[PDB]
Amino acid sequence: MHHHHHHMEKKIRVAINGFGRIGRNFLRCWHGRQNTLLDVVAINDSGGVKQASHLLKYDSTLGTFAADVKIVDDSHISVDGKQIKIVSSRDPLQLPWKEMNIDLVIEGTGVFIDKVGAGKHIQAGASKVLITAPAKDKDIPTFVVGVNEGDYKHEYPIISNASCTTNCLAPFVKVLEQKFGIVKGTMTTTHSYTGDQRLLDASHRDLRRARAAALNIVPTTTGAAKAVSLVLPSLKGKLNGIALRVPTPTVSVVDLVVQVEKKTFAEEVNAAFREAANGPMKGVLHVEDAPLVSIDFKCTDQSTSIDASLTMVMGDDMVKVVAWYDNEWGYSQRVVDLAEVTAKKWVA
Amino acid sequence: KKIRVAINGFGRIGRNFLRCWHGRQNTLLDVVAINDSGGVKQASHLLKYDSTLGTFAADVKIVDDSHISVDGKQIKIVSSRDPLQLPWKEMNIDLVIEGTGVFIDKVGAGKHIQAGASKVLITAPAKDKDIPTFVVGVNEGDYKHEYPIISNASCTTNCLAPFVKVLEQKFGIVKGTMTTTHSYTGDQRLLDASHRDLRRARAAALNIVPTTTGAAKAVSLVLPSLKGKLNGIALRVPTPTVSVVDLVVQVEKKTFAEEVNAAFREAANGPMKGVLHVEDAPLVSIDFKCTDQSTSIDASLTMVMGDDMVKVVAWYDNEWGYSQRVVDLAEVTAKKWVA
Amino acid sequence: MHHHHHHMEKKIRVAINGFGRIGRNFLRCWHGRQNTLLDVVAINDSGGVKQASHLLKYDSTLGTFAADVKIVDDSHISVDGKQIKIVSSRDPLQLPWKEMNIDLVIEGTGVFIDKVGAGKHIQAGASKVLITAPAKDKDIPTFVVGVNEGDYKHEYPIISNASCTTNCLAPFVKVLEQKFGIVKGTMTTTHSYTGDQRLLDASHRDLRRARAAALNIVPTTTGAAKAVSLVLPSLKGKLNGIALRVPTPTVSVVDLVVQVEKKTFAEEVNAAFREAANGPMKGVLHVEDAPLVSIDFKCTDQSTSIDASLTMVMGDDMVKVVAWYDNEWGYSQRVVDLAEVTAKKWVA
Amino acid sequence: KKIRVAINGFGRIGRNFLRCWHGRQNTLLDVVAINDSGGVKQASHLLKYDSTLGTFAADVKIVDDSHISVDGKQIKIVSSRDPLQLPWKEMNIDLVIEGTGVFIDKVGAGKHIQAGASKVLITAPAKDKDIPTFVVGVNEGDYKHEYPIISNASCTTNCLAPFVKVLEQKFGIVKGTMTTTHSYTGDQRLLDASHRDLRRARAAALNIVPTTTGAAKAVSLVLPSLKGKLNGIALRVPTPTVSVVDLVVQVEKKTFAEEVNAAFREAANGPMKGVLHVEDAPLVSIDFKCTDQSTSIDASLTMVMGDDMVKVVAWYDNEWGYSQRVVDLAEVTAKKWVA
Ligand SMILES: NC(=O)C1=CN([C@@H]2O[C@H](COP(=O)(O)OP(=O)(O)OC[C@H]3O[C@@H](n4cnc5c(N)ncnc54)[C@H](OP(=O)(O)O)[C@@H]3O)[C@@H](O)[C@H]2O)C=CC1
Ligand SMILES: NC(=O)C1=CN([C@@H]2O[C@H](COP(=O)(O)OP(=O)(O)OC[C@H]3O[C@@H](n4cnc5c(N)ncnc54)[C@H](OP(=O)(O)O)[C@@H]3O)[C@@H](O)[C@H]2O)C=CC1
Ligand SMILES: NC(=O)C1=CN([C@@H]2O[C@H](COP(=O)(O)OP(=O)(O)OC[C@H]3O[C@@H](n4cnc5c(N)ncnc54)[C@H](OP(=O)(O)O)[C@@H]3O)[C@@H](O)[C@H]2O)C=CC1
Ligand SMILES: NC(=O)C1=CN([C@@H]2O[C@H](COP(=O)(O)OP(=O)(O)OC[C@H]3O[C@@H](n4cnc5c(N)ncnc54)[C@H](OP(=O)(O)O)[C@@H]3O)[C@@H](O)[C@H]2O)C=CC1
Repeated sequence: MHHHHHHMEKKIRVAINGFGRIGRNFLRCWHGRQNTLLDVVAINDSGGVKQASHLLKYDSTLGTFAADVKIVDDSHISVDGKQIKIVSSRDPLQLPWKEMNIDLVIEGTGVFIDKVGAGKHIQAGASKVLITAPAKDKDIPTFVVGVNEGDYKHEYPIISNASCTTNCLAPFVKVLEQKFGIVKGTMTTTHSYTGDQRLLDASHRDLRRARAAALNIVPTTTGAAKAVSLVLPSLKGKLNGIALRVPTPTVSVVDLVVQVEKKTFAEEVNAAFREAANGPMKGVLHVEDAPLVSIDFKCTDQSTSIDASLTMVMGDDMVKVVAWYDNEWGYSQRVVDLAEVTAKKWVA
Repeated sequence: KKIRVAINGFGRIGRNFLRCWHGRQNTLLDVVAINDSGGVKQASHLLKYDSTLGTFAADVKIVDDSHISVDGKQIKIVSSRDPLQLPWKEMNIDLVIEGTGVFIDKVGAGKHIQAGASKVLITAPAKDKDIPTFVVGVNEGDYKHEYPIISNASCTTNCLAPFVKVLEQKFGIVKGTMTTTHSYTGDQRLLDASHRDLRRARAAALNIVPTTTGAAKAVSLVLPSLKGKLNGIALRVPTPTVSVVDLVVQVEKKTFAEEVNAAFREAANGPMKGVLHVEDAPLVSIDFKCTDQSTSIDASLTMVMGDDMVKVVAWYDNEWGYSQRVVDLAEVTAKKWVA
Repeated sequence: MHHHHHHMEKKIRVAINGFGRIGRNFLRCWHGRQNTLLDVVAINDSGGVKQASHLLKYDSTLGTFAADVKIVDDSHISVDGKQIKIVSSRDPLQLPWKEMNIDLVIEGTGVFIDKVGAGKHIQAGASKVLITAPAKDKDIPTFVVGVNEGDYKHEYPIISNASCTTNCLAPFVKVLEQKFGIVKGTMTTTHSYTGDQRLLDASHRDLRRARAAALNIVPTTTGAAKAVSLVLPSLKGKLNGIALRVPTPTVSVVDLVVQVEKKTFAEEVNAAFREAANGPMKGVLHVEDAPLVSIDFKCTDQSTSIDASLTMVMGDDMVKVVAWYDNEWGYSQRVVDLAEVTAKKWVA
Repeated sequence: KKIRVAINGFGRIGRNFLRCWHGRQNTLLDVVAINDSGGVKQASHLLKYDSTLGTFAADVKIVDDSHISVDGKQIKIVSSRDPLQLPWKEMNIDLVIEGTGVFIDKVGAGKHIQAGASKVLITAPAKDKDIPTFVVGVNEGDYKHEYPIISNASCTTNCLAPFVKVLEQKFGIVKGTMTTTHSYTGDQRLLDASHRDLRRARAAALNIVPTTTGAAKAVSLVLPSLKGKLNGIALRVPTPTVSVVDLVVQVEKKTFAEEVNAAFREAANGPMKGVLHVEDAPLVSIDFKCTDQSTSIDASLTMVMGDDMVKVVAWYDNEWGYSQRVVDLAEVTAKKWVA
């Protein structure tokens, strides 16, 4: 009944450093949101407007972008008329983030993942950096939306959104820990290949990731099960696992085997997941009842799809859970989500 | 002294079996007949040329309308969908290798004996429970000549049972679960199409495809102390051969990875030599193609959590390694042959 | 200025026999049309409502159907509330087409492709059969939309929509013949694998199609270049070719080399194609100027996409043209189109 | 009598070259040095284990921090991105096999001679026109010891030139076009990523990928009568090795398929024995893996339209068959070695 303006949440100015699989999935995820607090104003692409526009528009995994993608001039593209600056520097110290008034950098290079490296963006003028990967520094806080994003504070200048596998695992591990308690467990992710692997046998520090990715099942170490304890500290020292990279281009599946404290059975485990999916983890955790295969989970927005018919309990307290995740697109929706959290908590 | 063998079902396992047999230094098996509905043209061609085994180095020829020859040795080719119609009495067949995936129960496999064979070796789990099952390196000393129909189990049970036997002896298994990440097989569809299993209906080279497995339960057929202790699942993936078992077990004796691996090495160097291998190099699936062992423990992947949760990862060539076990089990029947 | 009703074009009652790749692509193509003269009332699926609904909804090539797919009862599914009968007979003589008042059968089995076999549907009660494949009988008329569908007559009870490759070739061959004249030519299609090939080396009358399809380049004979003369009779005896099946699941590309009568150059050839694309072959023939790869042509509605930068002319009169086609989806749009022609010409 | 060889670039061609050389009965080549930036660990491992060639049967060992051994024969491993820094004077290197794809022009390849080598053989088309190009079976009799830098052309030109030589001799080529349906190579990306060529940027195992080829024009370097007569394109497809050339030519002499094939058989049985093969069996790409010839005409695919339009389809293992030609051309330099 009073004289007032309308509430304005402020949009933060975002730059994407590294316009790779995750950088380009992030842009399409953002562009498809009905409402956003993010204004993407800059992209660092070594190939300039030609490469940025082409690889944004045409995608072997996602299909052709329905949006109108145009080259505006020699340093701008537009997406449905919204212009975005293209910069091209390998050294973040050289990026114009002070001049462009950048609030948040999405670090999707896989290169600047510790405080010194990501901090170069802040030295260059940005206020905050969100690393799309596990941090290389123990003191960089890590967040998984659906698990611990309420512990985010505006006063963290550098943050990590963890790995795709940790974003799959941690929501349903949180449910297991809440309902049944975890003693210890192991995980194997059967994971699509990524650009870190080689197309044909070739140079790599990892002699297994050196091997032809579309021809092989390729074991590789993973920090993702240990990393769950960065977001669920009660799980410190309780989980470990491995990865098997296989000849698919996206979608992965986690197989977790945990010993729980409370004796249970498969229907009760699934009921705990369904309760979470319908409530506090809606949009992050899904329980799938149809008999599907990996490609059915392409471009799904949730972090975790429990394959309900595969849930198994052995000897009362050994619980096996199988969960699908689109390691590109679902993970990128979580990057958008965590960037939106930083916008919501931005301090005046 | 040698026994006369017919192969029924000249598919992936039937053809791997012939090439495995042909490469043996010494054998008590005389392969004399192959039932292939494509006749000499198809049998000769797919024996010689193989997308995963490569070209057979033997000279493969079409002799006449019902014989091929392999390095000069003639094999009769027959073509009947009905085993009752096969000439096994005429040809004095001792042993039928059942590689069709169809005649896997006691009535079905028994048709070969009705047609005149003496014994049938099913290259698969049997459907009914009174057909004895054997895994070479685990319980083949329990085979008896009086068994007219026997099973060599599945590829996954042949990989699992040898190293589960070691774990049970050394540490004691309380319970466990397994996943096999498994190459696609001919039961799955190339593009989405009719299948009684709606996941196996889906394009095999495009997908990770979950499917049931009987292999964790089947271990208890050859290792009775494992009754009720294991369960698991398969994930079929877009590779054409070589598979990998990931087993997680709770054990009685608290342990650590090096000690688990040491138990496997003792077995690989002794009583399971040739069946169980421990691999120390950092390899990938294709490196285990055409390996003769049933199981290759990937040593650097062994993990122990909380003292008594043991994770073991083991590779197996589900075509070639399994078919070497089929040859081995058939050789056992020859050694114990009486009548 | 007079008392009148509105014009009513009649919808023909359609049954799909063989709910395979082409049968299911046909249903989705039809369902996505803004306006149609086709009412799909029956599907013959050996697996009943469970298999028909599941494989309609979930598709490894097309992705998940956005439409609401439900099992209504033991012999009906619904798509966005529209109910469709599921029948399951291997012998078309046994299908209930008289009882269901079927106008047109889409024959997508690959089995009933000559007059006796397709004619079993007419004996069963249908009025017309459209074979989604080359006919096995020389006297069954063949049509390619964009080429000769004006020669269709209601009085043909059995018709063929030719093969996917002939639907790619014939529109742009028609342009070449019109503008430059064809002396003779050869073609190779580099073609996705199909369900006729084997997953691992296994039984087949064709010893090359016996071989593992996702591991190999697989030569196979093709009638598709000769078949162009069924729709363009001036080309009788002038074309032949081969197929190479490769490890992709859909989209194919035709490489045609023709000797022409009129001396020409690449830009002039492409200009003839662009004139056709913009005019009489709009929606059937497309000229693509971007540097794309096979998966960019997935789910494209045209029959033919000329890769303009690959057009080459050697020695004045040897013309090489490269054209992309989605052998499942584009072909199925042409099946819908040819069925719509039969509806338009239906005689009162 | 033997010449001392260094391999610069231990990639697919560098490693195929070593295995091809090692399998020769007789050789005038002594491979003494390999430049691999991953050192002995990487060079030994990727030489032993290979996703398309399979495991090397030779004993491969790490001797010390700068030597491996292959069946006991030691090879020095060096690691410099800059050829000027390589120890070729110290090691008395005669011939460098340039397998990097980088030092393919006269300045770049010349750095190995500046560093002390006498001769460089580029395993690729050269970038500038005064580097002589040779295809074994076509023009290697034109090689001269006085040429310090030579090219062995591309895999596609090695497949094309031998049978184009036969067509030109027997029928006369007026003009023609070619497409190669070619396995992916390491220049392409695994998933969509940066590339100067926006089609080679795209996921290689998911796509048919058009790309330019110099091979049809390059035939005129080794066969001057072909100047200006051919053009063509490549389609990269999701297979890891083996490729196929489809050539369509207008010829002078009217002919028919059996006569074209007969010309190829005459050449395969005579002056191109070992380089050109004519295949009569109905095979697929994997059957031509690890074949030693440069070209396998698929006889049943030869087609003649309108009397003078000839279509020929020829298979080639773009890794192994090409590397056997690299070995052959290096052996020619050894036979003609003076100083
Ligand atoms: N793919 C996945 O499934 C997931 C990946 N991640 C993580 O996301 C990050 C990126 O992975 P992904 O997108 O797959 O890899 P890509 O290789 O596709 O993307 C990496 C991008 O960074 C660019 N880049 C590299 N170095 C620099 C530099 N110095 N300056 C500017 N741009 C640079 C590359 O371009 P150029 O070619 O110009 O170097 C490329 O565009 C990694 O940390 C990865 O671990 C996280 C979750 C899931
Ligand atoms: N592939 C693997 O990894 C393993 C498979 N197995 C088991 O081995 C068996 C065969 O498997 P695989 O070789 O992969 O399958 P394939 O489909 O390759 O071989 C099956 C063979 O049986 C033939 N066949 C089918 N029905 C009949 C019949 N009525 N009379 C005669 N021949 C017939 C088929 O020929 P046609 O085309 O003429 O029907 C084909 O040659 C199955 O039981 C399978 O579970 C066991 C371990 C591993
Ligand atoms: N795929 C392609 O790219 C193109 C294919 N075509 C043509 O379309 C036709 C179908 O090809 P495609 O869809 O790929 O093959 P599919 O194998 O996917 O579909 C064949 C369908 O017919 C069913 N079927 C077979 N026999 C019978 C029968 N007696 N009664 C009822 N249903 C039956 C099969 O089901 P079941 O498993 O129950 O037998 C299956 O659903 C073929 O003629 C093909 O040449 C044309 C253009 C392009
Ligand atoms: N593969 C094929 O089918 C054929 C390829 N070729 C030609 O052969 C050459 C190599 O091709 P391929 O073997 O496929 O490619 P690879 O990428 O497999 O091998 C290239 C090798 O060169 C090394 N290398 C690159 N730069 C340097 C450098 N500055 N100093 C030292 N080593 C270096 C790479 O190691 P690092 O990772 O350390 O850079 C890698 O080992 C190219 O010219 C190609 O066109 C010819 C015929 C056929």
